[PDB]
Amino acid sequence: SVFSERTEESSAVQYFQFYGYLSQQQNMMQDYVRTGTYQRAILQNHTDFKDKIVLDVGCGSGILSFFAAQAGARKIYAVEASTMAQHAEVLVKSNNLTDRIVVIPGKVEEVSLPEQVDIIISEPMGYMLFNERMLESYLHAKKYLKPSGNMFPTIGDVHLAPFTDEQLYMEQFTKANFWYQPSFHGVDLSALRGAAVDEYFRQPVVDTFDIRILMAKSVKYTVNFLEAKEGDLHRIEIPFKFHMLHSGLVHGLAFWFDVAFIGSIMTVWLSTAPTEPLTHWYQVRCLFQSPLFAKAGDTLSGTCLLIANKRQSYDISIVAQVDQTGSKSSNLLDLKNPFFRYT
Amino acid sequence: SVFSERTEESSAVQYFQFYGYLSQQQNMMQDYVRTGTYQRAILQNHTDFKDKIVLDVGCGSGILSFFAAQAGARKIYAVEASTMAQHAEVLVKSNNLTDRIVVIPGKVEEVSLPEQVDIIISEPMGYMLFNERMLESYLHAKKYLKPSGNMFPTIGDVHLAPFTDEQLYMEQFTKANFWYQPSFHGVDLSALRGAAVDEYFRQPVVDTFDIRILMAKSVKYTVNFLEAKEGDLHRIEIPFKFHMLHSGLVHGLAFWFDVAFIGSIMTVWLSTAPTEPLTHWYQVRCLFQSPLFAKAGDTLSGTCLLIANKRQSYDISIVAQVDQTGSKSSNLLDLKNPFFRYT
Amino acid sequence: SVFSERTEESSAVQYFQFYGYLSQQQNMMQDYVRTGTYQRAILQNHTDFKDKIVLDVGCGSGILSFFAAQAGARKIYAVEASTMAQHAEVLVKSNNLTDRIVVIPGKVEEVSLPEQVDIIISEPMGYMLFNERMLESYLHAKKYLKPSGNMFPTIGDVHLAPFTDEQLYMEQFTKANFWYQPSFHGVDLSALRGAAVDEYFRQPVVDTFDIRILMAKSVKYTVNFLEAKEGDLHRIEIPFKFHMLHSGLVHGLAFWFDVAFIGSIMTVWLSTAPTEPLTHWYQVRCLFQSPLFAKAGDTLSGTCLLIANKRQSYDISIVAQVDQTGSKSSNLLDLKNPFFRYT
Amino acid sequence: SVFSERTEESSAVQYFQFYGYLSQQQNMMQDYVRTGTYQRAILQNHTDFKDKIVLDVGCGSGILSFFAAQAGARKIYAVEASTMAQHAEVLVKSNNLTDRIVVIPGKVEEVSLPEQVDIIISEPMGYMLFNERMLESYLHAKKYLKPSGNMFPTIGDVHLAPFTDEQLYMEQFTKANFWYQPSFHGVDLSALRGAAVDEYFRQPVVDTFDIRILMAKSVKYTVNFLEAKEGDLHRIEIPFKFHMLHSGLVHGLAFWFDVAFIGSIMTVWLSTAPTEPLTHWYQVRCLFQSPLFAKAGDTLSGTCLLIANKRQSYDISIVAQVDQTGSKSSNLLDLKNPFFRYT
Ligand SMILES: CNCCN1CCC(c2ccc3[nH]c(-c4ccccc4OC)c(F)c3c2)CC1
Ligand SMILES: CNCCN1CCC(c2ccc3[nH]c(-c4ccccc4OC)c(F)c3c2)CC1
Ligand SMILES: CNCCN1CCC(c2ccc3[nH]c(-c4ccccc4OC)c(F)c3c2)CC1
Ligand SMILES: CNCCN1CCC(c2ccc3[nH]c(-c4ccccc4OC)c(F)c3c2)CC1
Ligand SMILES: Nc1ncnc2c1ncn2[C@@H]1O[C@H](C[C@@H](N)CC[C@H](N)C(=O)O)[C@@H](O)[C@H]1O
Ligand SMILES: Nc1ncnc2c1ncn2[C@@H]1O[C@H](C[C@@H](N)CC[C@H](N)C(=O)O)[C@@H](O)[C@H]1O
Ligand SMILES: Nc1ncnc2c1ncn2[C@@H]1O[C@H](C[C@@H](N)CC[C@H](N)C(=O)O)[C@@H](O)[C@H]1O
Ligand SMILES: Nc1ncnc2c1ncn2[C@@H]1O[C@H](C[C@@H](N)CC[C@H](N)C(=O)O)[C@@H](O)[C@H]1O
Repeated sequence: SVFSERTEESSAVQYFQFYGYLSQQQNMMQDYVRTGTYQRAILQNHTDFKDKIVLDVGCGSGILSFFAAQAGARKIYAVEASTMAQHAEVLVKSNNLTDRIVVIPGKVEEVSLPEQVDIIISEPMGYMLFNERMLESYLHAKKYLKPSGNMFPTIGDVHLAPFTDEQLYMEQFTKANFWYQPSFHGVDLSALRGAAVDEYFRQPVVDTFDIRILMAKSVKYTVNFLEAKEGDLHRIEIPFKFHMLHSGLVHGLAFWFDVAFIGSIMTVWLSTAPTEPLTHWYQVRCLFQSPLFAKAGDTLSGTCLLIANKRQSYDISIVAQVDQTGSKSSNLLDLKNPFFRYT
Repeated sequence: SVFSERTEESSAVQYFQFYGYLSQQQNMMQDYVRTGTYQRAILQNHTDFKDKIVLDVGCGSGILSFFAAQAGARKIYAVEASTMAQHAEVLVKSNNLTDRIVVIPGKVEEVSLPEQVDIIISEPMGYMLFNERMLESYLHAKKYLKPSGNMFPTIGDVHLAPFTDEQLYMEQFTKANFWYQPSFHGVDLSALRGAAVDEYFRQPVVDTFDIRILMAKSVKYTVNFLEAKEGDLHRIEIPFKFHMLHSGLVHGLAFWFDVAFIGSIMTVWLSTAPTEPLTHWYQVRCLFQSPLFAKAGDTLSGTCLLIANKRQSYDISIVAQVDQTGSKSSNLLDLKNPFFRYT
Repeated sequence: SVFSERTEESSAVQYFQFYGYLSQQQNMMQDYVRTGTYQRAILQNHTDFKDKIVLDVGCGSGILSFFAAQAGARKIYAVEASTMAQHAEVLVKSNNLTDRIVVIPGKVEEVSLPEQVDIIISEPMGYMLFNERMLESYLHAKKYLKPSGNMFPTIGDVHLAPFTDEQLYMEQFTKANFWYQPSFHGVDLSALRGAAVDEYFRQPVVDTFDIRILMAKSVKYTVNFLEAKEGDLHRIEIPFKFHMLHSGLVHGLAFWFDVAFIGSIMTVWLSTAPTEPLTHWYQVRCLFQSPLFAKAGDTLSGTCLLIANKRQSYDISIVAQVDQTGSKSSNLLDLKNPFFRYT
Repeated sequence: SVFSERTEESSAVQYFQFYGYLSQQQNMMQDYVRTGTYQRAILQNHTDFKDKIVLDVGCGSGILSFFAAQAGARKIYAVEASTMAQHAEVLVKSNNLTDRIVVIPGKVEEVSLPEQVDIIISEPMGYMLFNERMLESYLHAKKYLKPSGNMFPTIGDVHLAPFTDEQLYMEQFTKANFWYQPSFHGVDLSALRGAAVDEYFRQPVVDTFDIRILMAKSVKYTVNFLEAKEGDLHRIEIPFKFHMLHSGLVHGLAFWFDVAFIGSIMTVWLSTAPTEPLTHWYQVRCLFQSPLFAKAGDTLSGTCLLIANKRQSYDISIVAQVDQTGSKSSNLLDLKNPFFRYT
């Protein structure tokens, strides 16, 4: 299928195994900012659902389909590829909605829907928005979308901003320097030290932080889900030019994302920004092995390039330079393999 | 090969991917009880290594091979299936031991050794000793062992003992009762509560605990690595009959393990027992979904059956009864998916 | 002379220039622990001075000769090589002691005394006791000492103890990692990092610290000034074996020293130990480029070798290992270029 | 050579020993105003470098030669007399510029260049501009300059202005009054008080200050490096006539300096003025022996005479008088021995 061609088996097996756990579904459900904003977006745009045909891509427990039902949808196809599909079905019966919600087990790239739909709803966002590559399945699902059908969410904004955080940098750096020691139990590791630093700084750091650590206004990259094609997400190039508001060491870029549900009655935003209340997405920071020094008023420019891989994630390339000194930093980060720092 | 036949391709990819991270090797290296006891066991039995031919099964960073070198081995074949084999080679050069340590990339079931060896060393122990099924690879490797060659470690003891821990027990329900609510954003979740309970109880719990929770002297199950065959580990039946030292509710069995390096000069023990300083193996507890009441002097009898699966782990069956009352409990856990509870 | 033989005339120029400043004399005089203890040692041992002939080696302002005069000496030869000799003479006249204190300009190795003395007094101690190599001039002066004449101070103890101090280690490390950066104004410095780390870690660090950072009881090395010869100080080998009292990272050895004035009436001690009030000698710490890990109960053994150079200082060699793991550290330091960190 | 003849070899040893430390090169490199302005001056005047032959006098780490290389120079001879030359060579190789930057170990007065150059670059400025007498080596290098070749920097301005700083003046006596006590542990020290005072006053003070202590617009003395000869710097007479903008006690003269890189495209200024951000040159203050009352509108006139010595520095003679009042003072200062007072 489109899905298996882009996905290593051993990756897909881990992936849907993970979403097969009630405890992981619960973890998403309990993100109240997440779950309550989806519900508001759907219920306050009830005219977008009343008597409509809906597709829920990756329905998990079914929770968004129940919201579509609460908003008056006529029929909701809830597609789910993990064994969580069987639990969703149980909930549909115990909630007496068998006449309106139809669970369809399988990958949205591989199942058959009986008819085209008025609106697709999903929660396909990973870390940094793009992790997991589920946004492609969401876009793929537009093959079932009627002309001028809507998408909920409708657009996604990824934000990047340079940050300073010596304590985080040193913390990762101290980790790598285990492999600097010349006599670990009589053994000289130091020859692997470079490869260690590379491996640790490959990991994006997932947690939250104070906005005070940000040294410039964020740059925004927007994906419009109504318009984008799957292939748009195979290679994502995000150019940036920051105007430094503070002097200091730039330790890397911080990422977060917002999505907007652009309904007929109103637009509702769900934000994972550090100025907003914390969600289970936290935020993400990619460190530089070698931080850049900049002065307030310098411009920091470069590119963040995300290249999709068959492990349902991205290889991240970040090149940045302080234009005023030509100090340049190059980094590649493996998004599939984040360091979850949050405590 | 023997390995590819007992192991799903996708489990193996994830498995050797995991050991490909320097950070994971580092995690094992930094277990000081682990690493220092291996070094002591080897160096204090130097006559077992002096001018010998050695096989290191799953050498990882190479660390144990270097200990064999420090003890005077003539030649060490260090076999390693993950990409960590490349880093090990780097260390062997930078430590100027290319004349004595030979790294051989691949699974010990699939590579060729040039010659038979005097002694096999390995650290193949998972959670509960048996997890990961690397003990089978260690046993398999005996095809390269000279007659009367030795094995380091030489034997492994798994210990089981009943525990009482009301807090751990009730945690499971407090978690699952997330689903016991008639209107979570309007949805009645309650029909999934039993499944959520089942799901948590299927997970063995990894962490340590005060030995005061133990209710009877442990029972011991021993694997002699000089003698055992691979197939002995496909189905491990561990009968038990505990004589209750304390009165209370038994909530499950706790597991830990020791290995002994029985050398020519001395026997060295590595223990992960809760009476001993903590190691990165912690201990493991499997809950009964129905506790059992035993008074001091009663006997709690039953069987712990471990059935190897192709996910490199075991399905655990525990049946237990209080002989004096006849009340019974029986539980299934998946050792491939432990709950890591330690903080 | 013996002095110009062992000293670059260059070094000796700067050295006596330095002591030619009243402000530097003032700096030693104002060390109240230093100056008050000398005065106590001399005045409380007044029988060792009453009607005696005294030599003051390197009299500076003259201060110690005045103490000898206060204790009743008959005649004091006050030898001083810097231009400070002229100011000393001024003080002798204005204090009306021309009949008892006789200033003699010159190096003690190069002047002529009219007669042999009953007692030599001096304050010849540098950082780590030995810096400046003035202890050799003090020993050299014994050519003027009558049989069974005394020396004040009489003995010196150097103390060594291992310490942990991650903040100091990182401070120094962070300095050297400047030479780690790949694009400093567009220039890759990283080739020089090894050499930068070598340079920074050669610098002994002078300042004080809480004794909480010491990980074992100090080892003591004693020089008995009555007995030692000049040449004994050319190459000082200090073997050590620390029984670790705390687990953690050993970042280096800390050094301090005591001298004793063993008089006829009492023995007075001048200590620069970190348990004692601060002197202008502070304490000295030699850092390892990579700390050694150790456990309480381990022994840390090795050698501190001091080799005198013609810059009036020492090249310091420290080799240490953790006996239990064979973990080893070798370091070379440059006592003639200490980093004065105190503030 | 010219260098040896004007320099005591022990001063030279000490001098090039100092620049042999990576930490000292680092200290200049990290002065961002210094290093960034040199880089701007060179890169913004790239036509002055593109395909040119360049001489870097005293290249240190090589940093300026790399800027010349970034601006497109064809060939750069980087001359360096300290052992830093060896580290510069390492950087030239690791930055793959061996085809364009040629390191030449030795004094610029003593080496041979293969050819004449289009432009000399250097950072030869000491405290008060002239300290270290490296400006003469810079001028001496013009023997290798093609006709109408350029010099970067092209001119230097020394600025002098009178300051009032009652606290700084009084601090000299407060320090010297240490000596003014009749019984310091029994000794009358007071006879040395005048010598202490003289000693402190001979030291120019290095630190920065609030510009409000300045009493008059600075007077400027200019060296045009394109025109000046070495000999011009042996005796530098700087007359001054300050038009007092403020009434009060004048305690001395403050010094700072600017240099200009007059390129084909633009002129870039590096300033160490107290109105500008701090550099590692700070500013320099010389006290009068007695303060002079001046009214705003009065004129304070006299001469600052700098006489080069063989310690690579200057004896400074300052004579000043308030023209309207006849009131007069002076001082003699030794620039080799400045007092570093900043914190
Ligand atoms: C789509 N909505 C997700 C909402 N939310 C769920 C929980 C969190 C999360 C974070 C990292 C992850 N890696 C894989 C994965 C597991 C196996 C194989 C490949 C994988 O990703 C590349 C995941 F499922 C996964 C889920 C954060 C995001
Ligand atoms: C043999 N010596 C290891 C010593 N030590 C290493 C770190 C710890 C550990 C714990 C659980 C694990 N599951 C898998 C796994 C990963 C992928 C697929 C299946 C897996 O297990 C069934 C692991 F590697 C793994 C490693 C505890 C034991
Ligand atoms: C003998 N009593 C000393 C008392 N006390 C005085 C002040 C302190 C001190 C510290 C380091 C020093 N290096 C040189 C030096 C200066 C020039 C040339 C070589 C040098 O040392 C290797 C010094 F004078 C000197 C003095 C600490 C000790
Ligand atoms: C040429 N550009 C230098 C830029 N910058 C470097 C660091 C600072 C500085 C200040 C005083 C100094 N005296 C000697 C010296 C050392 C030995 C012998 C005689 C000496 O001075 C006359 C120095 F190196 C030296 C360097 C301030 C200036
Ligand atoms: N190609 C795919 N086909 C079907 N389901 C998928 C696919 N990719 C991911 N999923 C499911 O999408 C879900 C992602 C969750 N973030 C959302 C769950 C649910 N919509 C909620 O809002 O709680 C998981 O249940 C996945 O197993
Ligand atoms: N069948 C196998 N063939 C080769 N290596 C294996 C096999 N199974 C596991 N390994 C490796 O064995 C190692 C197991 C570790 N517990 C030991 C690492 C290392 N010997 C140490 O003591 O630090 C991992 O690096 C695995 O990739
Ligand atoms: N070989 C030498 N001959 C004469 N004086 C020396 C020699 N070496 C060092 N000195 C002087 O000894 C003094 C050392 C000071 N620590 C002591 C000064 C004085 N005794 C006091 O206690 O205040 C300085 O004045 C040195 O210049
Ligand atoms: N006559 C001389 N010949 C060669 N190098 C000299 C001479 N005089 C001084 N130097 C060097 O000039 C350098 C002075 C520094 N201000 C400049 C270093 C470097 N070009 C930079 O700008 O970072 C030191 O490295 C000195 O050793």
